[PDB]
Amino acid sequence: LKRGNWGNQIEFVLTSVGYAVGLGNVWRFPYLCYRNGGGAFMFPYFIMLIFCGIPLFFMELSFGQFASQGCLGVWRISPMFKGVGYGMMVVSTYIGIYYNVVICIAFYYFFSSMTHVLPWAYCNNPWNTHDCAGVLDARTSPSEEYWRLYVLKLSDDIGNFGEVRLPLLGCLGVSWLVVFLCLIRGVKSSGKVVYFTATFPYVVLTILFVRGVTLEGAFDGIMYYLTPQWDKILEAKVWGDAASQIFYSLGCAWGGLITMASYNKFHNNCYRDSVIISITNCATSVYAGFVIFSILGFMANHLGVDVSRVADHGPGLAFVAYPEALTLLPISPLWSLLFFFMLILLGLGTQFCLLETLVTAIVDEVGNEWILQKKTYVTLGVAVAGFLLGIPLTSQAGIYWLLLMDNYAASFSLVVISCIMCVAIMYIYGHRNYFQDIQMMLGFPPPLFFQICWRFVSPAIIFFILVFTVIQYQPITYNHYQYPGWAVAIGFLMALSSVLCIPLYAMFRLCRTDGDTLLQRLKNATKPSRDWGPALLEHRTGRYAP
Ligand SMILES: O=C(N[C@H](c1ccccc1)[C@H]1CCCCN1)c1cccc(C(F)(F)F)c1Cl
Ligand SMILES: [Cl-]
Ligand code: NA
Ligand code: NA
Repeated sequence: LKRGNWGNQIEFVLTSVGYAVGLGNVWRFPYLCYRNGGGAFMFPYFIMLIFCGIPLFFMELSFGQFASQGCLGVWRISPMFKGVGYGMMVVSTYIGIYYNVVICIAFYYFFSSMTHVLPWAYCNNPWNTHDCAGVLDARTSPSEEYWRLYVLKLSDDIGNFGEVRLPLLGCLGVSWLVVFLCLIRGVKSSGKVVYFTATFPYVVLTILFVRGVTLEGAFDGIMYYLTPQWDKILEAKVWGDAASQIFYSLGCAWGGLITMASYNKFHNNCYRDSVIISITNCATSVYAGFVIFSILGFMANHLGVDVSRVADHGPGLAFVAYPEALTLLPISPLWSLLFFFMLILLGLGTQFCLLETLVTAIVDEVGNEWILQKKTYVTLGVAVAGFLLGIPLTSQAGIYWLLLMDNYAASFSLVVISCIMCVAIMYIYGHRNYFQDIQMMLGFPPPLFFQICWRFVSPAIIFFILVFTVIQYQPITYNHYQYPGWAVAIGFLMALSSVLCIPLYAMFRLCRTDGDTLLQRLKNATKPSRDWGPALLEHRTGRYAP
């Protein structure tokens, strides 16, 4: 009755843009483009986005908006399959715990960059070794030694915690305080903040791109980026890497979209917004690639090498590679400040949803007016429980546990959840009723291109992603470190804490549904319950209730 709505469509579009666009469009996409084809990777990138990225986004947005419920209350089409919803909250917990620990290396670097001389420029600090060979000395760069010997003192084993790094506990406190203070009212509070932490990164990117373009030696760094190698598109690996990147980057099956769309009005165009956001998210990765590769080309020119020795994948690029290249520009503590501010803003627009997704559930599932008057207390209850649970990741052996949670927990549990949820709404509920349900909202039948892509093509692409992820599984390794057996076992058990919630809840539900034959018990608890439909009595007309 008092759930509330957004108020402006611009708020919803900006919030979704800031939630989908995260840190995966800055360090992941450029390296993939450089490695897998060059300028010929965009053909598999933009062909597997039309047939796999837009249909899934549209289906999730239309599913969330119809029944004005979060990621846990929309499963009234088949109450037995509610284990999928509980699978969307476990994974969103993991991505809500280790994401704030990445915010130290953006906050700590930002706070340590307010100096007239960058601390990682010259190799004369007492924490250095004999291999300080760099470029700015008046092979080991003096940004890697700072990264692994002063910011975090890396140990020699995953189970070798030595002490908690207090400067990192400081960021975690500050960051959780900011996250809680920015969600003090929810929709009426975050909706007015996304006007800032969704657009400033574009200004920062434009400034950095201009500086890179006018910089000498940059045109040789953009040629390697987008020169076509058409041979690569003839392989199956390139078509298997352009399907996983689209699926993961769009933010599919973490919840969020189903809980953002739950606040929209009933008669809202879910087709225009499903295309605008999808195109905007995929049009930022190219710009980020340009920005990164211009300065990388300048760096390679300065050290007089081909651009193959100065390319890094993840945290080794944003903290070991890019900062080591910004130190050659005239006014470095300003470009570094802007870059780390952009990283902080990019990583902070996603954490808002990962806290509001878990609050909306716990609020609506219980069901009361007492749980609505004290939503801020609930929001504080989850923030202080994500700070105590993220302390072990700030110790000496923090990087080891950081990479084991992003490669096992939220790696293939997401693909399984989406595949099952596709089957649940298409062939169990019925693909002939969902089309009429969507037509009731949009006002026109879905385009024919979307009916053939929702029943045959997209599930096939999901199956292809699932199969390709199994044939190309290798044990996780960090640099030359080899993870022991117990770490792999812990990671596998972590990955089994989300996809194992579907069979258990199904058994629990069918162990209490009154029936005679198991086929009849399966027949029940799989039909829409008598609460499926619009939440307002003014919209219920025709097929759904008198
Ligand atoms: O950004 C990262 N993964 C993203 C992701 C998205 C969704 C879920 C999980 C992970 C990628 C996955 C692949 C497709 C594009 N998005 C990443 C990479 C290396 C190290 C780290 C660290 F160290 F911070 F954990 C991270 Cl967080
Ligand atoms: Cl991407
Ligand atoms: Na983001
Ligand atoms: Na992302």
